[PDB]
Amino acid sequence: LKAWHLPVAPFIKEQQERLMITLWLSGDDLPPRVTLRAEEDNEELSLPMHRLRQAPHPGVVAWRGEINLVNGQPRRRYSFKLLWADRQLWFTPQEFNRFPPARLEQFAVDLPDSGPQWVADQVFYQIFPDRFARSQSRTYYHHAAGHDIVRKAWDEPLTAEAGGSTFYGGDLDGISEKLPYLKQLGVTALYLNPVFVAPSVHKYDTEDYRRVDPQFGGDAALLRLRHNTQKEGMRLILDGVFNHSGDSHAWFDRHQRGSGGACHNADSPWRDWYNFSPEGVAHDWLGYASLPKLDYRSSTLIDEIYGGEDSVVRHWLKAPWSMDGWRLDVVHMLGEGGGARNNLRHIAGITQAAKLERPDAFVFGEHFGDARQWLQADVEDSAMNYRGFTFPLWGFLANTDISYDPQKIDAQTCMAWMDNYRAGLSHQQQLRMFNQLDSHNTARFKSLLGKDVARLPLAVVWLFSWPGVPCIYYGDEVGVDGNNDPFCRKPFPWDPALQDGDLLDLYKRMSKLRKAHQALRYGGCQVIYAEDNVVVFVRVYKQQRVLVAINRGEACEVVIEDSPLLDVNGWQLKEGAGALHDGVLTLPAISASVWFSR
Amino acid sequence: LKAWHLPVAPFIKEQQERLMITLWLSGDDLPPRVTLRAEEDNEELSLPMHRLRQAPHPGVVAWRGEINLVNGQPRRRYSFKLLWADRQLWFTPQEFNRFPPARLEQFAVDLPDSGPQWVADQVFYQIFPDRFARSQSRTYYHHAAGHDIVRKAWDEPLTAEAGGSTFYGGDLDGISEKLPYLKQLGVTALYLNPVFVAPSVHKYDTEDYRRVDPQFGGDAALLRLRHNTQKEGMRLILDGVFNHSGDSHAWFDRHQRGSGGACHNADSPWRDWYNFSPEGVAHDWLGYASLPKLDYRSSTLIDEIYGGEDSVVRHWLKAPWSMDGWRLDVVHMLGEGGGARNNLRHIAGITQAAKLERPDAFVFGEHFGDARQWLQADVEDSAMNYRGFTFPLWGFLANTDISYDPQKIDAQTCMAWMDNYRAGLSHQQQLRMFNQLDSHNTARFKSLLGKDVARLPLAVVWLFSWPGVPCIYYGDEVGVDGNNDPFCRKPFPWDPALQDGDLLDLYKRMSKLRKAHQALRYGGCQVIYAEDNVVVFVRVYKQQRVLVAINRGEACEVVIEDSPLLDVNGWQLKEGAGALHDGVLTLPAISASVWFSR
Ligand SMILES: C[C@H]1O[C@H](O[C@H]2[C@H](O)[C@@H](O)[C@@H](O[C@@H]3[C@H](O)[C@@H](O)[C@H](O)O[C@@H]3CO)O[C@@H]2CO)[C@H](O)[C@@H](O)[C@H]1N[C@H]1C=C(CO)[C@@H](O)[C@H](O)[C@H]1O
Ligand SMILES: C[C@H]1O[C@H](O[C@H]2[C@H](O)[C@@H](O)[C@@H](O[C@@H]3[C@H](O)[C@@H](O)[C@H](O)O[C@@H]3CO)O[C@@H]2CO)[C@H](O)[C@@H](O)[C@H]1N[C@H]1C=C(CO)[C@@H](O)[C@H](O)[C@H]1O
Repeated sequence: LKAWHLPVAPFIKEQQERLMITLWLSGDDLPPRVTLRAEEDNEELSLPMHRLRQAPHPGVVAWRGEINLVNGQPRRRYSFKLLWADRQLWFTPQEFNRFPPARLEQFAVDLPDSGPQWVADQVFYQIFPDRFARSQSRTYYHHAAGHDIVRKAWDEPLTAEAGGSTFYGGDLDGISEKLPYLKQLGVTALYLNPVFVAPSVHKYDTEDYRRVDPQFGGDAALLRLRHNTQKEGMRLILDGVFNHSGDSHAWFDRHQRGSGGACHNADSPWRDWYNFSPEGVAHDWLGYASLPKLDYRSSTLIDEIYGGEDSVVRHWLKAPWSMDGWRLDVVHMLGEGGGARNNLRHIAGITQAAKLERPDAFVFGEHFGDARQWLQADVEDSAMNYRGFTFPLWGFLANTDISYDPQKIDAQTCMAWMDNYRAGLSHQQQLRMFNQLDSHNTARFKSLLGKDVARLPLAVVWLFSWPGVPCIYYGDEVGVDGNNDPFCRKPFPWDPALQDGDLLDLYKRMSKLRKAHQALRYGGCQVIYAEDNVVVFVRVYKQQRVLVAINRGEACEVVIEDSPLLDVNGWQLKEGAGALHDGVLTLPAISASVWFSR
Repeated sequence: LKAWHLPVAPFIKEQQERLMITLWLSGDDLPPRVTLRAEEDNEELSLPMHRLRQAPHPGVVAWRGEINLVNGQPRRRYSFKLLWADRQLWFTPQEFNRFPPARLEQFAVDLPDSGPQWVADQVFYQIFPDRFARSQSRTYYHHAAGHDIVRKAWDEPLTAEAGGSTFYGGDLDGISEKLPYLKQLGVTALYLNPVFVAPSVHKYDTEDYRRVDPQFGGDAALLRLRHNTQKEGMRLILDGVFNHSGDSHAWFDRHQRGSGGACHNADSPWRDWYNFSPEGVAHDWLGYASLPKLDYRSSTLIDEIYGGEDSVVRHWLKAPWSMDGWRLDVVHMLGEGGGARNNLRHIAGITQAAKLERPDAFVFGEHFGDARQWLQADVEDSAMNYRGFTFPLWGFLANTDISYDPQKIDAQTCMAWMDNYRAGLSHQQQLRMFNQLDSHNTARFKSLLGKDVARLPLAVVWLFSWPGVPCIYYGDEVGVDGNNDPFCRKPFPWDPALQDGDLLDLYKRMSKLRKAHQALRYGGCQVIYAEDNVVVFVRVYKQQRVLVAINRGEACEVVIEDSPLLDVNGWQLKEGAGALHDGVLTLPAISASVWFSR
């Protein structure tokens, strides 16, 4: 028995406050009844389906049912219950199920969708500002480090020494001046690491949430960037560091720059914004003395960060700043009493305050772990998709993982992993998952591949074609490598002699295909083949199809069975050297290929 | 490769604010390292494990690690990461995993446990008061029904006519007078259907939340029951109906008994406690005109139901009532604006208010569906376990399901279903899941079995030995049958000529074994065999073991491989006619057996 359904047209259609749902079946012993099992205000309903008279494709039977949109919550969850006289079988995002699927692992469509619809149209670029570009027209003591900061010329090797204290002097005007490069790359949106006043180079040790650090050009340079990006039709996301402050923040003031710091004054207005021993000594947070954790048990703190009208979260989302969203640093540990108590409520409060100021604000969190409980409760829009995208590819392609432990997973396991994760997410959620290969917090993926660096182009193609929004970590596109923090923060090589121009061109081309084809931005996704070295999946949107074939190993041929999803007029190869003929994929060694239908 | 771990002693031990975690492995190609992957304030940690010098059982290698209890949230989640030079493998509640388990499907132990610890020690009994017992010393118009209520003598057949309007006259003093019967049955706790003033016989159409209905004996009879149960060491749970009110409630007052009813007065104090059209006509709730839904958007309603000190939820939990908890009717749909919007927050508010009045209050909800999102967010203590217990047995034993659709599932599928569901729950949560075979809302299980009614004793034994608290639906124990509502609410047969005394005796014996053996109340649970007709599982607690074998089909023999969990001095058969000798289970047809170790 075979079945097909994706939570997108041609399988679903909205008409006059009804959501029409279509299922495809094929086989010799087809069920004489099918029930659409759909939820309405968390109650399970058994909606009848009826057999369509016309076969949508050869050998396929279509069943159709209807979800009433006038009642119920925006997220429409459903699965299919196949019924014979003596038995039943469920059809789900994870193929067939003999017992009922988890309620939170059904197909799901958000209708009406109140999420940030612009995200699916973006190509993001992540910039660590000190290391990207110095503007054309262009030392103090770091108390938490115990020594003055260090200045380095752009071509000086990056070392393990003075990791959080070494500045190459990149700034926000440098970004503005490189907008033509980024535009040519096909970037439409920027995610910046922290820019607010802070003593370190990474600035996760925030000293002032209301002022841009002068080292990066201060307030005027961020305003210029907001103007220049808007002018070029680009989105701009700031790093929101609300789990903790820096220990030079005036609220805390460990090195006693002034008065009323919480660290040394029991009567400080911010004393209950932090955690102290019974004797009144400030607790460190996880060995990090420089990053004291904020205590969201305090109502006055909640008001400062997100609760009030001029809270921090809302401040940078209104004029004159008008930023497009927040990436939430340490989204999973923020909470009360020194740990994650009530974490979900505080993340939801942040997101709600952001959307109050700016309805289409994009709020997404740094989740190295499993983000599904956060996303299934709608406390944020999206997550940095380490568990659903990054680590599956680190395993399948680079034989390693979050802990840099060895991994040996084949194609079957990789795609079971990736499909299981997104089964927990609505289609609209899947399309805005923040996908990337590495970050300021990981070793460079090019490094992790080691002897198999020839696989790097496969990951780039995958980055732009899996459901979700792709994010390029600055320098990835010209071949920058290096180990984990501090060595993943190399200065960008603007000398073309030091750039991998062939890799740059592949990024450019992939962004071109994504902008050109609706299925790469809105489409459903069906894995058609996954065995050993080869993954084949199709993106599906209305009548259009995008086929992707990835082969991590030696040259091979793969027979692709007849699928009603592949029943098109014909295929046009757009990228890669693969070839498709009469159901046979001829795949060169270490290759990825992309076809468009018709 | 083989592995063993249960989230209970002998596998875990608390010592000086550390939780020691032990894993058992066996095989020819054992991993040279194992990492305890444990979460602390939602951050994933890689805690090293070390090989113990002594083999706990023959051919078994033990690895040990430590979770620090001084930091982190009460729920301690963990899994095991087996490591070879080139590869890894995860060990989870659902056996081995090739890619990381879901964060919410790991092993989990609540330490410190602030849940209701008395629940695991209980045997519950559910009473529908009109139909249980009439007290020794012993008609109006039902507006929502359109006709006067009906009186029936105890021996008159139950019919489909006047379903919610027919009274056999059972009352709360009748319950008091049958406490000796219930005590002999081994009942320690009562769950009552609604008792507050209401026109119908089931009383889910609440008219006054502050008064016991006089038909059941009014306030004085409930007080006598609270006294008599307390005297006999029994717990008492009331039905909390907070999703909706009755349409004769004074807040709503459809039939205009007085003034200021919301239904007909736009200026009523309760107008925004319900949903009206733009023209001011009261919306029905799901076809039910008699059950208008409460709008928790209203702050004044929140205060009435749970927010204030003398809210309804807290009112019956303090003196003089001092009830032990609430069963929450329609827990999944309660919310704002006419649907389930913000359902999770309002259920959490109810539970919090209950525990504020009474720290060990037990609050659990009626979940016909998948309750895991509710339980994984701790918004209630437990759920009526239809998805994790009831419907798996309806499938495996009675070939049917929630929708009375045909089911054909074998033992493998049944136990995959039951084990997958509880993998989402901590051990402490698993032990208080509210397990039963049928209710006032389902057909009687004895009926559902049809031609296979000889399987009924298997379900009873299972009811008392699966993790969770068992609940007997009144009359189940003497063989009462019948179809779904109204026919599942038969008057209890106190004539012994009409009772199945052999079935009654089995219930009595099973409650005796549960009270006698710690593993049936606190123990972990490991499925040892599940194939076709036969399920074999072991409850495990410290050095004690309870083995259970269930055979739904013909007589057979099953070979039970050597397990370090079964390595005991010997086994004593306590119930059933099964026999265990040199690893061979001889199982009679349609049988369940229970052994105690040593
Ligand atoms: C002192 C450090 O501050 C920064 O790191 C913070 C920051 O809030 C965030 O990057 C956080 O990162 C991750 C996740 O929260 C975790 O889920 C995941 O398991 O681990 C990630 C990285 O740990 O980590 C810090 C808060 O926990 C800054 O980015 C760092 O560079 C740190 N600065 C120092 C630190 C060292 C040695 O620890 C130096 O080598 C480094 O070069 C400096 O920049
Ligand atoms: C009018 C009815 O009131 C009661 O039923 C309510 C009640 O709040 C609760 O029992 C609820 O039950 C279940 C769950 O909430 C659902 O998750 C699940 O899918 O379905 C369950 C049962 O529907 O159902 C009602 C609120 O939805 C009372 O128990 C019932 O007996 C009803 N009273 C009438 C109804 C009919 C025909 O509908 C008569 O045959 C019956 O004998 C009467 O008592």
